[PDB]
Amino acid sequence: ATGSVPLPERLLHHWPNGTWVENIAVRPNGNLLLTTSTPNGTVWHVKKPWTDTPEVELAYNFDEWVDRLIGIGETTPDKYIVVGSRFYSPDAYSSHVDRTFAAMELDFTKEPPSTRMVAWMPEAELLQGVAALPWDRSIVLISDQYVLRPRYKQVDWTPSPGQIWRLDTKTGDYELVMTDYAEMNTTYAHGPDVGINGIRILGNELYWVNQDNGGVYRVEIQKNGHPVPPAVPEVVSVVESQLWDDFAFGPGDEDLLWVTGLNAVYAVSKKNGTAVVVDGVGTSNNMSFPGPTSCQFGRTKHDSNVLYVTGNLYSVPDSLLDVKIGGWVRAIDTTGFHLH
Amino acid sequence: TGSVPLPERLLHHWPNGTWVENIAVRPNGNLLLTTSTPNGTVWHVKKPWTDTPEVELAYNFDEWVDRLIGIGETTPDKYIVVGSRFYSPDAYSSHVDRTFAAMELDFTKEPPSTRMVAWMPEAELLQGVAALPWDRSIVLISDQYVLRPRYKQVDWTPSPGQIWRLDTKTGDYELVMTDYAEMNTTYAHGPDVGINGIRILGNELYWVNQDNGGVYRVEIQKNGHPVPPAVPEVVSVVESQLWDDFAFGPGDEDLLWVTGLNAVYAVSKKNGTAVVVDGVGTSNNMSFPGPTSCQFGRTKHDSNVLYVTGNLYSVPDSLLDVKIGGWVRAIDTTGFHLH
Ligand SMILES: *[C@@H]1O[C@H](CO)[C@@H](O[C@@H]2O[C@H](CO)[C@@H](O[C@@H]3O[C@H](CO[C@H]4O[C@H](CO)[C@@H](O)[C@H](O)[C@@H]4O)[C@@H](O)[C@H](O)[C@@H]3O)[C@H](O)[C@H]2NC(C)=O)[C@H](O)[C@H]1NC(C)=O
Ligand SMILES: *[C@@H]1O[C@H](CO)[C@@H](O[C@@H]2O[C@H](CO)[C@@H](O[C@@H]3O[C@H](CO)[C@@H](O)[C@H](O)[C@@H]3O)[C@H](O)[C@H]2NC(C)=O)[C@H](O)[C@H]1NC(C)=O
Ligand SMILES: *[C@@H]1O[C@H](CO)[C@@H](O[C@@H]2O[C@H](CO)[C@@H](O[C@@H]3O[C@H](CO)[C@@H](O)[C@H](O)[C@@H]3O)[C@H](O)[C@H]2NC(C)=O)[C@H](O)[C@H]1NC(C)=O
Ligand SMILES: *[C@@H]1O[C@H](CO)[C@@H](O[C@@H]2O[C@H](CO)[C@@H](O)[C@H](O)[C@H]2NC(C)=O)[C@H](O)[C@H]1NC(C)=O
Ligand SMILES: *[C@@H]1O[C@H](CO)[C@@H](O[C@@H]2O[C@H](CO)[C@@H](O)[C@H](O)[C@H]2NC(C)=O)[C@H](O)[C@H]1NC(C)=O
Ligand SMILES: *[C@@H]1O[C@H](CO)[C@@H](O)[C@H](O)[C@H]1NC(C)=O
Ligand SMILES: *[C@@H]1O[C@H](CO)[C@@H](O)[C@H](O)[C@H]1NC(C)=O
Ligand SMILES: *[C@@H]1O[C@H](CO)[C@@H](O)[C@H](O)[C@H]1NC(C)=O
Ligand SMILES: *[C@@H]1O[C@H](CO)[C@@H](O)[C@H](O)[C@H]1NC(C)=O
Ligand SMILES: [Ca+2]
Ligand SMILES: [Ca+2]
Repeated sequence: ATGSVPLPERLLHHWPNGTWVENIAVRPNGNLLLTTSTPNGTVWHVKKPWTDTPEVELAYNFDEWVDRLIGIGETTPDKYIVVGSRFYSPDAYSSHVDRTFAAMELDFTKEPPSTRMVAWMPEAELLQGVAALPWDRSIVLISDQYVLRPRYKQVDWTPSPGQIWRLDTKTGDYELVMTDYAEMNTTYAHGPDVGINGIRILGNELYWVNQDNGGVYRVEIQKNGHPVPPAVPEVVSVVESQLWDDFAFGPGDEDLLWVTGLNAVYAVSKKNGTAVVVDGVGTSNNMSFPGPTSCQFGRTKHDSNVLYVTGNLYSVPDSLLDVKIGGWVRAIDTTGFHLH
Repeated sequence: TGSVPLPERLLHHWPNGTWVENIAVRPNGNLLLTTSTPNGTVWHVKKPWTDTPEVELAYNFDEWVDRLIGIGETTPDKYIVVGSRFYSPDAYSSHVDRTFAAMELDFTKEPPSTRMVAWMPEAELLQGVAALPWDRSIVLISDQYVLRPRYKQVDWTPSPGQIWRLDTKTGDYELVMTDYAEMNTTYAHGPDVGINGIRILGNELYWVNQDNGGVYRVEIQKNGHPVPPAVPEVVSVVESQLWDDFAFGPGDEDLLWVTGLNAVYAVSKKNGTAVVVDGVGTSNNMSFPGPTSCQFGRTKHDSNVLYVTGNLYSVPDSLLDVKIGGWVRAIDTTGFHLH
């Protein structure tokens, strides 16, 4: 063995070719809410994900406001902020359309669930991850980085600075809390990609991962969501080969982060940054995690130690330059795991 | 002399894929042309009265827009251009919703300067620009196209045709006219716009509607809103014509000159009588493939000359003939009479 690598894994559900599953939130009742980036910007609802073949249904298509959805984060219980924009095409390598990013709310405290525009954010480059402040959950932080001049045919790859916005979902007011940080930046060390990708908050520690340098970072944040001076990022862990996407603390209060990387998932010590691949490439179970994108732990007695992993690729490619989109959601049972 | 078809000549032809969309004539008489594709640019035609005049890229507006549509002069030799991001440079591509903007090209400086005047995300598709003659730092801007533009247009639900007032000094803007059948399209002429070009003469705002062949006008107050009850006056109707944009004149003459379906028309302001002067409908019927706008020369060499922009390679015989390939031409109107 219990806890041996590769950890036990199963497939919950697989979407058709062209469906890009990008992020995940777990509801208080334990069901999953998944964002998709293509073919449409939607949220899908996975019911009783601890069962063998859970039912899944479209919860809402956000076409009214966006072509694509990216990140999702819960605010007050069973309300969720999602982010997205218009995109030049549903193709996997398409850029966004500049100035079309927005934050929208999906309110599952009403049935049917209610949606609304929370904030157009034309000044952001590309909104990515969403993390509510634990003590003030109506306030969210949002990560932001991609090409500075997105166009129909991308030629100028000048990256925008990685940065993090504060959004007050009650008023729609937003402001930058952090920008101009090498730790949020990309230099395309890993090819065309982003710098800062997922963000998650635990207590008063804001964590993020960098897709281009394999760094995991954190910084202490004040009650208003701005960093505590001198606002210098603390390195948690560096695995230079890994194209980190998003992550989850836990389970429960284990001293660990669980992070999606390059066709694999890793456990990472919060104390000292020791990193161990637990499934996918680098283990004998090396075809089962093609292009994972995010992960979050279950929230019921059935699955508190189960890490639910989204992914967007049909098979493991020989090349990151010609992937094939076909999304999925899987489950990794972390019970008994130990770094060594 | 003055006979139809009026004398015409080509000043310059652009490569295939180049869509020349509108025109402003500078105080010194040179032409400033907007392009929609391949890029959003202004081209500068020097001494257009000469036989084969020189032309050059004045500014590429890529920093803010994939495409430019209309252009209108504000204070002397400053110009507002409008444009947005588009899903592709394909001739049939929709715009990307909420990316429209008005920018300024300042030709008083050397080299010409540019700035962003207003992002206008509430607008649907900005089209024609016309400054107020008594307050040229205020411009009216027409606006109509699909209500829900997308990567592959399937819902053709049209936006209401309307007109914005933009204060170029503050960047503030508000609607002054909306909810008018006369600015609307029902696609009587196929996928198109409703209100297209706008121009202002004195305190009279004119516009053409591309879908119903109508020419209209309303009186406007000094603050730029129409005089109540702001009912459009029908000026002329030619049902078959896909009007795009137009020019008053030349000089004192009681006429508008309007680009139509592969043709140009002179139109009486007093009574709306409409005479095709070049293109389809005259014996010289291939020389105006898809004209887009027109304005008169402003020098002693060409104040009776109507410079006409266009975006089509040739008059399309069938709907899959349409080849984008733009141009600028000149129609000498000297001696013309309605007859
Ligand atoms: C000029 O063209 C406009 C664009 O087509 C015309 O506007 C449309 O007019 C129709 C007929 O009245 C309206 O249809 C009704 O809409 C209501 C609901 O309206 C509200 O919700 C819609 C949907 O979000 C929204 O678009 C409206 O602004 C309202 O907030 C329905 O309950 C009726 O059953 C009926 O369908 C259209 O709603 C309206 N569209 C827009 C975008 O305004 C306009 O009538 C034309 N004017 C003239 C003089 O011909
Ligand atoms: C780097 O940090 C990790 C944690 O992120 C450290 O691993 C943890 O080490 C502790 C020992 O201090 C382990 O606790 C022991 O667990 C066993 C098994 O249940 C229990 O019987 C013992 O009484 C004790 O509690 C803990 O399991 C382990 N955590 C994980 C996730 O592996 C690691 O030691 C640190 N490395 C260095 C070099 O300090
Ligand atoms: C419809 O309206 C148009 C004007 O938009 C009329 O054409 C204009 O008719 C006037 C007659 O009052 C012409 O002006 C007169 O002719 C000459 C001008 O050199 C002069 O001898 C007179 O003193 C007076 O100015 C004007 O030239 C003419 N405009 C054009 C462009 O032809 C037209 O008669 C009206 N009706 C129809 C059926 O067209
Ligand atoms: C979904 O996409 C996958 C991957 O592109 C398709 O699998 C390929 O199918 C072709 C045959 O058309 C084979 O030549 C390739 O070797 C397959 N690739 C892999 C990795 O197996 C799959 O057929 C598509 N599914 C559907 C229903 O269209
Ligand atoms: C993070 O990335 C941004 C964007 O690449 C960097 O900002 C650029 O810095 C160079 C040199 O200092 C300037 O020439 C560019 O004009 C800047 N671009 C923008 C968009 O501001 C920034 O220096 C990086 N920060 C760190 C700490 O590495
Ligand atoms: C995606 O959204 C569009 C518009 O809302 C719709 O036509 C289509 O059926 C949706 N689903 C797809 C493409 O799977
Ligand atoms: C421009 O388009 C026309 C229309 O199809 C075509 O005949 C012509 O060859 C093109 N010009 C080129 C390819 O240089
Ligand atoms: C369009 O503009 C870009 C610069 O923004 C330039 O690289 C490209 O060559 C232009 N296209 C054409 C056809 O000139
Ligand atoms: C132009 O005129 C000629 C001569 O009558 C005719 O054959 C041709 O069809 C006309 N073309 C158009 C586009 O009207
Ligand atoms: Ca991501
Ligand atoms: Ca036009």
